[PDB]
Amino acid sequence: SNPGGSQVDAEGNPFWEISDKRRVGISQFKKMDFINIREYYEAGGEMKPGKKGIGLTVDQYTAFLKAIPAINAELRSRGHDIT
Amino acid sequence: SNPGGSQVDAEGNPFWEISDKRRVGISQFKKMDFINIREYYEAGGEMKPGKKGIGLTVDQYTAFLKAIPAINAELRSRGHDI
Amino acid sequence: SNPGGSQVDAEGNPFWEISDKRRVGISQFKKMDFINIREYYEAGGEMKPGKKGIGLTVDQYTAFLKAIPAINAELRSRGHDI
Amino acid sequence: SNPGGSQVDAEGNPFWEISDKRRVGISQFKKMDFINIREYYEAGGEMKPGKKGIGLTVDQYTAFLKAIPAINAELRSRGHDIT
DNA sequence: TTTTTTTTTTTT
DNA sequence: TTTTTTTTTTTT
Repeated sequence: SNPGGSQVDAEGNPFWEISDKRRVGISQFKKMDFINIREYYEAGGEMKPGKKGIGLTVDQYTAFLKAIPAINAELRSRGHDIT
Repeated sequence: SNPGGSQVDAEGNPFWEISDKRRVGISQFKKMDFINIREYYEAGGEMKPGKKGIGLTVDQYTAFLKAIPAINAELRSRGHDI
Repeated sequence: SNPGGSQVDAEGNPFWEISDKRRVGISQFKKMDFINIREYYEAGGEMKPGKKGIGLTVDQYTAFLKAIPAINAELRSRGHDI
Repeated sequence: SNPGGSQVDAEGNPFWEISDKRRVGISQFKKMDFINIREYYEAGGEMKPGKKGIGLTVDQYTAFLKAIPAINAELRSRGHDIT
């Protein structure tokens, strides 16, 4: 357990796992923050970012948050349990 | 404005804009639902799904849902307003 | 008979029957051509692609072409007429 | 080199490679011969047949041979060099 | 739970 | 070369 904190990748950046091979993480690049949702692969004893994924600006991410309730309603309509 | 609503493409699939050319959409492939967050591009007067993006299974989407408070908290720590 | 010809499905894609419910077809996916050798099944009065089968890239198909004489020779050795 | 012969899998059956992970091979099962075109995977120091693939009867295979000239013409029409 | 590969591999 | 996963994994 580790309440409050998180995992950190080899670049020093926090990430949360969404599958065994997929991460959401926050990275700073050219002085802006990006919310990266990406596939990772293992090579040379290290986990590296793969080419399948996307990096959202904070505004893009904020717009994504705004859509979540509607997205959830659609998924439930299709028979999934979203809470 | 259209709060709580959505858009639908010609394929009948729902989507929500998160930027000028980026969408998060839901569609069915191999009888599974996928939540795609993806860049779109123009071609022949049509917007088409591009190479940059990712398609989440429902389980992966819900895992992402669980991480949101911690993501939000980190962003606020880096000085953004969520 | 239709020697040298083919069939076409509603999608506009060519195919050749190799049994009552098996086909080898050609179609485009991700802007590549695939040669699928695959079992088909009925649904709503339509024949649909099933789970059993395989889709070869063109390179894989040509590799298979190269193996044919050796495959044929083995089958003849097992008593079949090719 | 090995002119005349072939590779043989752990079950004693001849096979020819069509990609790094895909084989065509001939197997006898319930006293009939099958031409198997299949994905293989590595597990426990052995290559095993995967679930993506298909096993043709000799008649099915023979019917496939009959289609080859037309298949080739179609591929060339789509810009590929088949010889 | 009935189609479609391999190689390479972040960030508006 | 502009969408869609993971787990398990032969043979009419």
